[PDB]
Amino acid sequence: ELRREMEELSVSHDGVLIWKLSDYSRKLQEAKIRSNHEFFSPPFYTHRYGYKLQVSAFLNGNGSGEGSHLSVYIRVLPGEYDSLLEWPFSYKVTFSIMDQSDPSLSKPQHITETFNPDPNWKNFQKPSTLGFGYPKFISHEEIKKRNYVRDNSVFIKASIEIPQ
Amino acid sequence: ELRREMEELSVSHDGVLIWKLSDYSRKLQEAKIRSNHEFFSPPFYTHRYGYKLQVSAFLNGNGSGEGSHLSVYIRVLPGEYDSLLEWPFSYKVTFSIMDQSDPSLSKPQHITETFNPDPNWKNFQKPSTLGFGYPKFISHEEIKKRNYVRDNSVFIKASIEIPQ
Amino acid sequence: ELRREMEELSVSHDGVLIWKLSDYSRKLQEAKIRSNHEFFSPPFYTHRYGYKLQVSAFLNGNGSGEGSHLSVYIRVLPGEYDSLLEWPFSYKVTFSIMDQSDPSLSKPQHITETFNPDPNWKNFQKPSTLGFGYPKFISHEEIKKRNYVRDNSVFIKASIEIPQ
Repeated sequence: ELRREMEELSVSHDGVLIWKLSDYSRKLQEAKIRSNHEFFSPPFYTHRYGYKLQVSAFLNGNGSGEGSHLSVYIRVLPGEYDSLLEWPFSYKVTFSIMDQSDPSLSKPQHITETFNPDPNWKNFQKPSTLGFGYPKFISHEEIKKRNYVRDNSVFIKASIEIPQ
Repeated sequence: ELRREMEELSVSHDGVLIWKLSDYSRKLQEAKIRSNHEFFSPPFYTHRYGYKLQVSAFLNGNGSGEGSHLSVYIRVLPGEYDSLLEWPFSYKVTFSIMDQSDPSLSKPQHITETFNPDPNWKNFQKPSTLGFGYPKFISHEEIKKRNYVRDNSVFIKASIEIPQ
Repeated sequence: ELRREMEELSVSHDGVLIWKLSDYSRKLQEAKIRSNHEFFSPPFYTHRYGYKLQVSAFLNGNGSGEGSHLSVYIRVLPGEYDSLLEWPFSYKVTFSIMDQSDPSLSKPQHITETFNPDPNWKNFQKPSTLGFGYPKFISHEEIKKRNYVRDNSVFIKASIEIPQ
């Protein structure tokens, strides 16, 4: 299956995944209709034979962010190499929404959060489903400022700290 | 035909290929019927524009391992960049069958062999195929111990030492 | 689109792209009929979420190389991450045509040029399309010497200097 081996060559470079959401305005409008409308990133591996992770977003917010914020979560997926890895998952995760301006002409102001995975979080235990994240990661009023939206797309970056 | 350029994106990370054989028990029973039943790994490159190598296994053994051992071999394949490389192939190769237990929760005991390629080995000369390996790499009695089989799959790792 | 996501997994290793042109003699003969016959490399990214570049060649030459030289150019393509990058593009580019002989049995003599991108070059500005290069990169008389052609193929290498 060429789709299935498509997914196995999805690996983060130095632990970094950048998820591009294009056609933001059309996707936001759909999210504002659907009460729990969640977009999912392509699966990515932390390192080559490591953990399979996936990022998701609620363009019109989840929980306390509903109607006011973009909510961002990450979750562990069942991976082909899980029985070789340490459990529970515990690498520190950092979320960013990118300020899309030229780093030479200004200093971009990315919005960033970082957490250390909770050892009791069910999803961070060895897969055999609720992801961890930020319901109020960035508000609709803030994402309209600077260049968090540009050419009608947004960039979510997830970066995992690998001890190497 | 996207499969062939799927193959050109198969590269080892730092010289390392991990080959997952799933559904071990059904594959073993087929191997116990067919006298020389050989499974082949996906091709992988040593480094980015390097040598194309391939691992193979006889789940019910080859030669002196027939009926008692898993036999593991590696071979050089014709690669798209061969005329740029040094010949014969000579990087040291290390085979492992992985003990699939949690490295924090225990200390996995992987079984490992390593060889230095023989310069007279016909397959290690420049291609336009007998692979080199171990007929008695691990016995049927040993693979049933610890976690060399887990969730009905086994992991063969091939590691190539790149001088860089 | 599996062809479109084929392209997003095309990245240079340490900034390096090697473009193999096989069936050189048939392609050259076509080039000698078509006055401005240009072959294009697969797109490649400088680094993981970096600039999308593309190499091209005129097997029977372009401009002052027409009829006598292989001409080589590079150009910036619209990339999925452009608004995250510095503009104009400015990493130094190095072109090579590889002498395809064994580096242990001989010392290969690759032909090499290198330039620093001109800040006023229209193609090196942020895309919303003329590439920069060498019309007389290597002459038909020189490419017939040593092993610049071997097994009826040639290797063009482009290497980008990434500051990291």
